[PDB]
Amino acid sequence: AIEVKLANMEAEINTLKSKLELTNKLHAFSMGKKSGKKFFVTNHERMPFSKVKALCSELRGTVAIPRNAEENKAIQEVAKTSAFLGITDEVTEGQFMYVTGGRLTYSNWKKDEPNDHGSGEDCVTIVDNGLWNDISCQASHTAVCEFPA
Amino acid sequence: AIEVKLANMEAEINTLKSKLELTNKLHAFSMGKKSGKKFFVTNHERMPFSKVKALCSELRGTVAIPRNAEENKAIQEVAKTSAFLGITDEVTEGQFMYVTGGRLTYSNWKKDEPNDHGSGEDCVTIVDNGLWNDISCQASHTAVCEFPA
Amino acid sequence: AIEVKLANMEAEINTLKSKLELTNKLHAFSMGKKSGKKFFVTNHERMPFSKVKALCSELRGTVAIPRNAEENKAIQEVAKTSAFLGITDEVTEGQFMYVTGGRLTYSNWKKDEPNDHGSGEDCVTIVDNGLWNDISCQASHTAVCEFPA
Ligand SMILES: [Ca+2]
Ligand SMILES: [Ca+2]
Ligand SMILES: [Ca+2]
Ligand SMILES: [Ca+2]
Ligand SMILES: [Ca+2]
Ligand SMILES: [Ca+2]
Ligand SMILES: [Ca+2]
Ligand SMILES: [Ca+2]
Ligand SMILES: [Ca+2]
Ligand SMILES: [Ca+2]
Ligand SMILES: [Cl-]
Ligand SMILES: [Cl-]
Ligand SMILES: [Cl-]
Repeated sequence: AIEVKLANMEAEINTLKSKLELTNKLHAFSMGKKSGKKFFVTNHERMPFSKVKALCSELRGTVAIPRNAEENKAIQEVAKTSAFLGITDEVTEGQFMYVTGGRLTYSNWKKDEPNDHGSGEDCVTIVDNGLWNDISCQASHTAVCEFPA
Repeated sequence: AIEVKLANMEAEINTLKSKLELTNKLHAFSMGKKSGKKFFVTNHERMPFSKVKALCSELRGTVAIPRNAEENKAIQEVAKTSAFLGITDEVTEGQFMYVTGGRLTYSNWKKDEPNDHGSGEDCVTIVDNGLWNDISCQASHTAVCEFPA
Repeated sequence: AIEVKLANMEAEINTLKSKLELTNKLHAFSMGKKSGKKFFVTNHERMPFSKVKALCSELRGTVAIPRNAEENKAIQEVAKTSAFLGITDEVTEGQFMYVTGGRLTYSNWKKDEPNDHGSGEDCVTIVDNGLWNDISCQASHTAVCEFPA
């Protein structure tokens, strides 16, 4: 009996695991996730970069990163307003790197940017028309997380 | 080995508890929940107050309750139209109480409200400009639920 | 130990099943599902009919099918643009059938439609009028899935 009860419970667990994965898929679909594309989402809350990283990380996601023009637009329509991107030049000034590793490939800088203005700007925000501006990491901007395709 | 399978089941169950919690957090984030703030949700359906209470309760939430101006604005944005609040003077005419207990403190009544008009009005709806009006609990207004910060 | 732990895990599993069901109810509510009404959802992506079917099937739903004028309007409101319906005459030209099975009990064809125009049209799209037009199953239109009341 015990071996049988255990086997039956293992079957229930597998079913429940599939049901939760279905829940995640239906949720992403309902929130706009496109086939074969990363899922971008925001709660429309503005906060310093460190908080955005902690928040996305707590959801098992990462701060949104545009790898190409298409993703840059996708992020732009989700945010609506100025939002941090998962990019910083904290290591070597002028050398922007993804918070998940690697050198910046695609970029969409606004004219005269990046200018590492004032006391310094090592974070990046996507703003009007999807263009980018480097800004202080301590400034508050919209939190946008990304989840894998 | 019976005990080995049992220990794996325990790990499978704890992994699922953690993943469901992550799924709940992501959904709340996607629906606009701000850090440290309770969040509001609606399906935009209009119904009598008793139905709204029953629906929210079943979801382990309560009819939305504005505790201050920020929350009042957040509920107004979510609702988009007249919606019941978790406030009534059903128990003792004239004394509004939160559905979850306690006397009403912060309020945002329209001029000349509440007035327990006619045969009586024991419920409350947030309306235009976000101001409040006491209304019949039998009237149908938008169902808006709140969930804990 | 063994038998007590086993009985506890059965309760842990049932608790998780109840919690997941609640999570699903909350997600549907936030998605706009109305009491006793089936609900339609979209990620706003446009794709060929075969991909819409594969996508909704994977989410355990079906391609949206209006059964009366109310549901037809509801699908029209969710899609916002042209969207495939779960109706085709792929099996026998001229005979439209629900993907779930059977002959139509309701239709809202635009004048002189369906006409299997040009190279052929075996799928159906609800347009920006609520009216229907048969169109190529290979053309890309908005994916709208349906889930039970
Ligand atoms: Ca620097
Ligand atoms: Ca810099
Ligand atoms: Ca700058
Ligand atoms: Ca009274
Ligand atoms: Ca009077
Ligand atoms: Ca009263
Ligand atoms: Ca009144
Ligand atoms: Ca044909
Ligand atoms: Ca045809
Ligand atoms: Ca046609
Ligand atoms: Cl900085
Ligand atoms: Cl009343
Ligand atoms: Cl076709």
